[PDB]
Amino acid sequence: NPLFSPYKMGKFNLSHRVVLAPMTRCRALNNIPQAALGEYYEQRATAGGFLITEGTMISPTSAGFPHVPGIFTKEQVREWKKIVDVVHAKGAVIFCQLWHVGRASHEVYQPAGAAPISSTEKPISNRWRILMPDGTHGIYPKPRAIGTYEISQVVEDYRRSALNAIEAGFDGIEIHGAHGYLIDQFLKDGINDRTDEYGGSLANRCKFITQVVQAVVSAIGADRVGVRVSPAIDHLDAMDSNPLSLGLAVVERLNKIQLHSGSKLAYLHVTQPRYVAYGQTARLMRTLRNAYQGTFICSGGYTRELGIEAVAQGDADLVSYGRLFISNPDLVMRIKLNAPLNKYNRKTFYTQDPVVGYTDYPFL
Ligand SMILES: Cc1cc2nc3c(=O)[nH]c(=O)nc-3n(C[C@H](O)[C@H](O)[C@H](O)COP(=O)(O)O)c2cc1C
Repeated sequence: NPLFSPYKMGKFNLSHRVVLAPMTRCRALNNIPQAALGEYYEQRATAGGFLITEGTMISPTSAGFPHVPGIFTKEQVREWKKIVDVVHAKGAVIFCQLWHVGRASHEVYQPAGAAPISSTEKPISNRWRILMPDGTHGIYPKPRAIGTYEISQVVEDYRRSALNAIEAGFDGIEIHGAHGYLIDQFLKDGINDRTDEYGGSLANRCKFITQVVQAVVSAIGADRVGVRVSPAIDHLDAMDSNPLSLGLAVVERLNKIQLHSGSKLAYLHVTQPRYVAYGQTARLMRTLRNAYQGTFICSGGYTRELGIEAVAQGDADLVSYGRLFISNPDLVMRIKLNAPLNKYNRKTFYTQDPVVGYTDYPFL
C-alpha cells in the first residue's frame, strides 16, 4: 500500500501519507482554542502522521464562521500550545492553517459590525448563505475594497500570526489561499475587478498571494510554510476564466519564491472539486504537481482507493482527507487495514458541543 511508504517532507520523516485536511469545526468558543480541540486532534494524531489544523484567524476581522480559533492573541497562543503538545506526544507533525475569509463574512463576525474587506466591492451572490451564530443562515453583505497600504497591513497580520504559531510550537503554517476566501478573492478573475497593481493580469492577481507567502517565509523560514489553493473550485462565486492558467501562474510564483529564498516550501496543497474525484473512480491536479518544484498534497473527494492511486501514479506525495477524518478518528489505521469507515453526520460539522459529533465518533 503506497499510502504507507515513508515520505520525507523536508526535515519531517512521515511514516505514512494520509494527512488530516484542515477543517473548520467551530468548537473554539469565542475564538479561544478549547480543550476539546486537544482531544480531537489527539484522537487523529499518529506517529509520523501529518495534521493540518482548522483555519485559524489572523486578525479580529478575518472570521466568517462562529467560534473559529484565532492565533493573533497571546492568549490564543497559550491555549494552542497545549493542543500542539498533546499532538507532539503522539509523534505527529502539525501545521496551523492561517485563514482570512475576506468578503465571506457578516456584520455579526466583524468588530463594531463593520463591513468585511476584500479585493472588490462585489458581494457573494444570494445563492450562497453564511452560517450565523444561532445556526440560521444569513446574507453575505457588500465588502469594502482595500487599498495597497491596508493590503500590507493584512500581510503583516499573516506574518505576526505565523510567528505566533511558531511560538505555540507548531511545526509550520499553511496559507489558506483557497475556496473563495480573501486570497482567492485576489486570485480569481471572476472576483478581482481591480484596476491597480493587484488586478488585471495574471501577474497582478498573483501579487497578493506572493506578498503573503514572502512575508511568512521571511519570518519563519520557507521550510515551515505550506500553501493551499483551489483554482478549479468555484465556492462562494470564486470562478476563474482559466483555472489551469491561474494555477500554473501561482505555481510559477511559488517556484520563484523558493529560488530567491534559497529553500523549498513545506509543500503545495491543492483541492479539486469533488466531482473530479468521482469521475476518477483531473489532469489539472497532475499538471500543477508536474509544474511545482516540491512536495505536493492532493485533496478533494479522496477515498482509500483514490489515495492509493494518486501516490502510486505519481499524482501526489501526500493525500489529505477531510470528511472521512471527521467521522473516523483512526482513519489512518482503517485505511491501512481496509476497514469499514464510519459515516459522517453533516448536522454536527459546525455545532459547538465539545463532544457530540466531534470526539464521540468511535475507534475500530
Ligand atoms: C466541515 C468542513 C470544514 C472545512 N474547513 C476547511 C478549512 O477551514 N480550511 C480549508 O482549507 N479547507 C476546509 N475544508 C475543505 C477540506 O479541507 C478538504 O479540502 C475537503 O474536505 C476534502 O474533501 P473530502 O472531504 O472529500 O476529503 C473543510 C471541509 C469541511 C467538510
